[PDB]
Order: sequence, then structure tokens, then C-alpha cells
Amino acid sequence: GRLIYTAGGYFRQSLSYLEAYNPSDGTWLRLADLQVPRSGLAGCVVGGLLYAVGGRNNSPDGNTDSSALDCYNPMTNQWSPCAPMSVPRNRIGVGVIDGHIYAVGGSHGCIHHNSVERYEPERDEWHLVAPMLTRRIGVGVAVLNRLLYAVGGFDGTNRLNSAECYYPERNEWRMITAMNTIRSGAGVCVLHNCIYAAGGYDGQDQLNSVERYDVATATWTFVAPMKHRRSALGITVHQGRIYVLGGYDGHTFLDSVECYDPDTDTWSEVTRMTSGRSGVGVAVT
Ligand SMILES: CNC(=O)CCC(=O)N1CCC[C@H]1C(=O)N[C@@H]1COC(=O)c2ccccc2CSC[C@H](C(=O)N(C)C)NC1=O
Ligand SMILES: [Cl-]
Ligand code: NA
Repeated sequence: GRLIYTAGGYFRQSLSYLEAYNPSDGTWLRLADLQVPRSGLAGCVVGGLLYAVGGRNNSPDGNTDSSALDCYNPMTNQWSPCAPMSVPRNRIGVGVIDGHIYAVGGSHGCIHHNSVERYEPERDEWHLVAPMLTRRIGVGVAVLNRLLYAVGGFDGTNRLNSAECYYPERNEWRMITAMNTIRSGAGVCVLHNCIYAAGGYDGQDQLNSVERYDVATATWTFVAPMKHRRSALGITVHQGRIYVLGGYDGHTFLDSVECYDPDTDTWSEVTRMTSGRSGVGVAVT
């Protein structure tokens, strides 16, 4: 029995919540709080351990971009600090290839990173890899065919509809087909050999449209939209279905959790988080 972990987020200030949803019995677990509150972070799982990467701590008295890597063990219910990244990355994208964590883009105050770095859990070390062709904050990352895809984001001047691809063996980035929609703060994931980009911000509105990349035909195609417009949403795949958690719709911080069935091309409300929040980090273990 695997669970959907939600870490951090934002509601009036950055949050410390770590909670797990069981899609089988519909229950939520309140787990050990993050040591430092964070929003705009990303979550991932390497060998049964959950990792919270980057983000920023917004508080009513000051804000602090994070370069932290923290590790939660479900067996112990304890967060342990890991080696920090070379630079702070708020609105980060994360991907795992061969049990290695790739920290993609993000911001550090005025800087919009195009730099990418890789964590080796076995050595507790980060090393920079080839940078992206474009600076991307609010970037969606997906691992497909042992390639690391950086999808959309914001380069400090424009919200991007562009997407690029990283070849770990070759240490290089190549531009792929751009999305039909400009999206910064989308939920990006892989389901049945397809990259799905759900929600986001086109620079005007928060989106509810969902589109998928088919590698064979190198084309992005729209699928059923979500019931709620959402940017800074959390996303994961669990038992052949996509789950989208919370987000921001232009005025409200959503508690809404939606599920996509690829077989029926329908979205349905599955549960509500214990409280509305945006900019969460999500993973399944
Ligand atoms: C459109 N305005 C922007 O971008 C910058 C302005 C902004 O919204 N700000 C400035 C300091 C606080 C921050 C904020 O309020 N962030 C929170 C937390 O977001 C995140 O983790 C996050 C994570 C990934 C991608 C993008 C985001 C931000 S989503 C935008 C949403 C928002 O529009 N409002 C006004 C509450 N914000 C928030 O949900
Ligand atoms: Cl933010
Ligand atoms: Na490709």
C-alpha cells in the first residue's frame, strides 16, 4: 500500500505540513512537520525515502530562498538534513534517474536559474551537470525514457510554452516540441509513456487545461480539463491515475484533490486536503 505525500506549501505564509493520503481508504495521516517551512519546493522518492528539495520560506516578517535537501523516512517519522544544493532554488523542478535527484532551475531572488545539478544519495553530494538552454523557474520536470524533460516555466521576462530535454549519457540539452499553451506553475508528470502538463499560468489566467506529449509523434494534444483552474499545484501518478493537489486559482488556495482516469479521459474530485494550500511538493512511496 503506497501513499501520496504532500510536503510544505503556502497559505498566508510558507507551511511545514507533511501529510500522506491513502487513495484506498481515503484517509489522511499527519506526519512529522518539515524542520523549516517551505513553498515552491519539489518532492521525490529514492529508495523508500521522501526528499524535499529547494523552495522558499515566506513569513510576514521576511522571506528566505532555500538550497536545502531534507530527507523523511516513513519508517521512523523523522526528517534528516542532507547536503545542500549549490544555490537556492524557489519554484524548482525535480526528476529522478537511477536513484539520482536532478534539481532543475528555480529562482534565487533576482536570479532565474538555467543551471541543473544532480544529487547522489549514496555519497551525499551534489554536482552541477550541463545547464538548460533556457532559464526556467516554475518549471515542470518529467523523467521519460531515461531522459529528463524541463517543461515550461518563466525565464525572468516571459512565461514559456517551450520544453527541452536532457540526455544524461551525453550531458546535453535539446529543445523538443513546444506546448500548445504557455504554462508557468503547471503540474508535470509521466503516465503510460506520455508527459502530462496540467494547469499553470499563461501570464493572464490560471489554467484548467491539460495537454500530453506523445514522444512517438512529437506532438502535444489537449485532454479533458480539470474541474478547477490551478497554478502551483502538486502532481503525482498512483496506480495508473494522475492526482492533482491544491493550488491557486486567482483568489483562493485550493484544498481540492482531483483524479484523472486515462482510460475514460475524465477528472473527478477524490478528496480534500486538510486545508487549502499552493506550492506543495508531492511523491508516492
Ligand atoms: C503570479 N504572481 C507571482 O508569481 C508572484 C507573486 C506572488 O504570488 N508572491 C510574491 C511573494 C509571495 C508569493 C506567493 O503568494 N506565493 C504563493 C506560493 O507559490 C508557490 O509556491 C509557487 C510554486 C510554483 C510556481 C508558482 C508559485 C506561485 S503561484 C502564484 C500565487 C499568487 O499569485 N498569489 C498572489 C497568492 N502565489 C502563491 O500561491
Ligand atoms: Cl513563491
Ligand atoms: Na523527444
